[PDB]
Amino acid sequence: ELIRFSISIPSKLLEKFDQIIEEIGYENRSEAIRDLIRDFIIRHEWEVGNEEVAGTITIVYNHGDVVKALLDLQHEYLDEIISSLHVHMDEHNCLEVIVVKGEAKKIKMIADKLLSLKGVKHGKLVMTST
Amino acid sequence: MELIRFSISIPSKLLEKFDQIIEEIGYENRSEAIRDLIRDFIIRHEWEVGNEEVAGTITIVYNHDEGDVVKALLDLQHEYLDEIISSLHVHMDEHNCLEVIVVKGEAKKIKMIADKLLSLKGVKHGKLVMTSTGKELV
Amino acid sequence: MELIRFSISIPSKLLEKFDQIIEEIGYENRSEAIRDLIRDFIIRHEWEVGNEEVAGTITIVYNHDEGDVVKALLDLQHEYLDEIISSLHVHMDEHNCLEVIVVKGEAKKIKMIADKLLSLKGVKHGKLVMTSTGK
Amino acid sequence: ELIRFSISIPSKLLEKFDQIIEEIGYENRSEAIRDLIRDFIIRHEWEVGNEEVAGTITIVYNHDEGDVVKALLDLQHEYLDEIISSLHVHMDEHNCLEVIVVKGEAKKIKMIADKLLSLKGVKHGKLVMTSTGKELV
Ligand SMILES: [Cl-]
Ligand SMILES: [Cl-]
Ligand SMILES: [Mg+2]
Ligand SMILES: [Mg+2]
Repeated sequence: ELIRFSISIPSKLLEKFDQIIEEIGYENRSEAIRDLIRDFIIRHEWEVGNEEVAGTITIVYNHGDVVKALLDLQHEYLDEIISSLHVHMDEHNCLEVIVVKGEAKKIKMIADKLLSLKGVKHGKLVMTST
Repeated sequence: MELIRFSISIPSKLLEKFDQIIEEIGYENRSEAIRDLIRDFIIRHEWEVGNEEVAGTITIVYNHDEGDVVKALLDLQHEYLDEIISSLHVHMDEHNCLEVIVVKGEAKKIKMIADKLLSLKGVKHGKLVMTSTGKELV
Repeated sequence: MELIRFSISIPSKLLEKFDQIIEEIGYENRSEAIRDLIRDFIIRHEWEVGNEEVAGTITIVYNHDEGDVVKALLDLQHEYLDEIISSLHVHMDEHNCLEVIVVKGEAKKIKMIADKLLSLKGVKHGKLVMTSTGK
Repeated sequence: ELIRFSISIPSKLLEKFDQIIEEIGYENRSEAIRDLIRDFIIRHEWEVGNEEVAGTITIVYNHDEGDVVKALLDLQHEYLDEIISSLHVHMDEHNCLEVIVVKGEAKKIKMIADKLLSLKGVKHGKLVMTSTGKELV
């Protein structure tokens, strides 16, 4: 069954979108958005409920105060955090990949704590139900 | 700016599962959620065609008995020697393995690395997360 | 300080260069220099005395094009995933790959795992940096 | 081609040495010291010839004491070329393990390691490297 409903997107965005998807080969906006929605579901299902999940927390930030804050938080979740990889990107940007495994609820907690940390510009999760 | 309204047709079953997740994520409504999906979609397509200078990570969770992800990676480490900065591997449990690689380079090549690694059989989940200058992270 | 005098046999070439270096560095004699070498050696291998908990790393160098050394390595690591926390793959050249394995566990088990890894064919070298946890 | 010579070593060290020698598997002192001398020569040569090397710096430390976190950031700035990446692992209440992937000139890699290791809070640590894969010291 198909459900029709309205949606409002900033004009400039809709134009780029319409252009991109016609090129790609989509028949219309709905076909293109159903695909975006299928991937979104696949990327975030892990959040529904509280099962054990594993994955990575990628974050970008720049330099000390935050670097010690990230460490201390890695100490708090000794059980869910396996290890973290730090790569010095450029001059005002550092890359941190944090490997985690545990109850989705604690992972969501660690995440919120990282993203809402002074110095952390962004953060993305690639997480899946183990 | 200017918010434009338009219709969409989506399978009910897909819409239900969608509503439940944006719910849990804390999205205001479907429009706000769909807007983000669209914006990220565009931002990645643009970095692609524009072959922008991106940095990031490629996460792969795969089946130990099925996937030969590591071998695949070691091969690529020679072609894209400049792109692949660091590789981390983790045996999570009896079935799941996690391979995360840090890449830096031109979007087209980096997307090439992702495409390959993600197509390997044995992969359960995986994604390329890249930024250009720390302004976006998709 | 009870000094014990004993003799050892070392190939001339090695000893010649050793004497040259020792002189430069500013050592007075071979005994002094060898004592230092023996001191660092004890520190690096103490963790093997007994069977307490240790943590540290196993660094190996191997040719991934040789047979299925990669699948063998991965299988052995998967088997001991309780002691293997994480691994880093560092590319050297088209054939040579350097991997560093982070581990934690009873010294005895770690020795066992390391012996296996180094025993694999395709693995050229291996080195361990270990220390007991706590103090 | 063997040269035989006499050496003077303090008694307690010799005991701990023989003790380590037995556990490890060496047949005799000569065979063990030969390996120590050879490894020493390989590291020294790489340094004076400031040759190119790849390797790792493993450091186990007390995160409640050491400034490691800081010393690393600082070093990750002056030598952002030789330092490829860093793996951090919180093992237990106290103990922290840091593994730094390095690649560059021996003298600089050596400086980086010496600075990080001579540090406070560091229980144990070592720079493990190879030039072309024929030797791992
Ligand atoms: Cl960006
Ligand atoms: Cl070498
Ligand atoms: Mg949330
Ligand atoms: Mg043995």
